Amino acid sequence: FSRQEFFQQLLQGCLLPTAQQGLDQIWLLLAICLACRLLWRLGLPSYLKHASTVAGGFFSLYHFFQLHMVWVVLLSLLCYLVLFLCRHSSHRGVFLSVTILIYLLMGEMHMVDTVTWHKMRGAQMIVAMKAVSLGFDLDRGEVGTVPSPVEFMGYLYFVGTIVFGPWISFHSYLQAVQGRPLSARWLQKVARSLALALLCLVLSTCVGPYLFPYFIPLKGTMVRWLRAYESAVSFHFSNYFVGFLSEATATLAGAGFTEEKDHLEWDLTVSKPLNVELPRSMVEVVTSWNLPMSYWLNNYVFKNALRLGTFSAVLVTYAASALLHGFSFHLAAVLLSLAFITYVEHVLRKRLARILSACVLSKRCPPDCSHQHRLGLGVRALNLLFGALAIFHLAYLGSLFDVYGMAYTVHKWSELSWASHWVTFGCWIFYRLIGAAA
Ligand SMILES: CCCCCCCCCCC(CCCCCCCCCC)(CO[C@@H]1O[C@H](CO)[C@@H](O[C@H]2O[C@H](CO)[C@@H](O)[C@H](O)[C@H]2O)[C@H](O)[C@H]1O)CO[C@@H]1O[C@H](CO)[C@@H](O[C@H]2O[C@H](CO)[C@@H](O)[C@H](O)[C@H]2O)[C@H](O)[C@H]1O
Ligand SMILES: Cc1cc(-c2ccc(CC(=O)Nc3ccc(-c4cccnc4)cc3)cc2)ccn1
Ligand SMILES: [Zn+2]
Repeated sequence: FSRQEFFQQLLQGCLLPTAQQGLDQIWLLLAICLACRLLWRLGLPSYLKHASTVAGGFFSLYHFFQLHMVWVVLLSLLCYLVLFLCRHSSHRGVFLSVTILIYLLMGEMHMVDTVTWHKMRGAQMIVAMKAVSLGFDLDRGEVGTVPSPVEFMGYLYFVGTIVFGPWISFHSYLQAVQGRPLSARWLQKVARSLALALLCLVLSTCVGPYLFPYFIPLKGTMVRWLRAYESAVSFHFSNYFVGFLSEATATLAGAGFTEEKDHLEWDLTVSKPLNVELPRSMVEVVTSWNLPMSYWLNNYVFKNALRLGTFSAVLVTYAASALLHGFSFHLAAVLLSLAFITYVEHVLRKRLARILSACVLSKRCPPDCSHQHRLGLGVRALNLLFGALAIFHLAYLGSLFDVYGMAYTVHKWSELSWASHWVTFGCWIFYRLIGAAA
């Protein structure tokens, strides 16, 4: 159909169906999160709160993954067994990371059904991240004592962070357990997150795939890049939907607050869509994609891998991220390319900023920075060029996620003539050249 028929049938075709579907598969999880929030304000003892969220996590996992949930349950039991066996060692994070590596690699080895494994990659990822983070926090001394079984199981089965939930620290979980007075700000945060989630879902399913044929008036290279861009933007809005839904669930369960200067702010942010859609740098894109995940990776993989060098630690962090999302060849290729893209662009922007004394770093400079040129036309032009390069990289990497192993990835990146890899290689060559010239 043409644009006229498409916009005649849009509302009853893809707005209301997608919205209804997305709402009808989250309403029970939202109800359990609200029940957990109301139950945790009753002044119950802490162990009863942990047991209640364990039961809620079991029921939510059963609701979304049927009988298959056993793999997440066995992972939680195995994680507690490993944590208890090495509870007096200073390498709890080492043992937990090794056992997570074994478990995930066993699942990737197809010992478990492909559909079953792929179904709950997210929940399993969050459980693994929580266990590894608690082990490393016990190692570094951020968590004082080894938790009791009910506290650990409640942390793993926190109903606000069980299905699509953002990784939260053990201290953040315990703060949620304490509970905060139900305020207007809290409810506004939940409502805003839910509205943004539904908007992003609608955009991902309706606007995204049909962006260029209808919405924008605008098999040559241009056509291919347009299809790549719309597949990327649709994938981005799907991620944003998951992020905002996770914010809504976590806030609605009572987590995601910051008690700063005796002033409570419900400001849990999982994804920053504006910093990806309108990107300054690819580093910013990667960070803003999933702030809890990026912080977890940087804190618990990057800092522990610094003995191998900066670049090797970046590769280890991206490989751990690839394993956490499940080994699919397109996503593994995207993350392996993202390691090179982010590292090359970061070091090139640092070198450019140092040589030109300009605010062209991968992030915004603080108000007190030594760069001579801060708001000039050349600085704005260079930042715009790097943002256009970031959009180009986003379309290239997101072309793999249209709605598939080595051949599909090679074909899709050859239809784009391997353009982003050539741009990354040229940027690295430029980096080396400018450094050599000094
Ligand atoms: C496929 C990639 C993943 C592989 C995972 C399995 C392998 C195990 C990795 C465990 C890992 C996490 C990083 C990866 C996380 C992965 C998460 C996975 C999530 C799901 C995907 C733990 O990291 C270590 O944790 C220790 C405990 O926290 C900590 O120790 C300290 O702090 C404690 C206070 O915090 C305190 O109490 C404790 O006393 C302290 O000592 C270390 O500082 C930290 O490096 C990395 O292991 C470390 O790696 C190092 C160089 O990489 C390696 O050093 C080597 O260096 C030279 C060689 O170049 C060589 O010359 C050295 O001789 C050799 O020593 C370490 O030996 C190894 O231990
Ligand atoms: C197709 C596509 C995908 C994506 C995309 C997918 C997944 C992710 C999750 C992820 O791996 N995050 C991450 C976070 C932090 C680090 C890091 C490295 C070194 C030091 N400290 C931290 C590394 C990786 C991100 C983006 C974006 C745009 N198009
Ligand atoms: Zn500056």
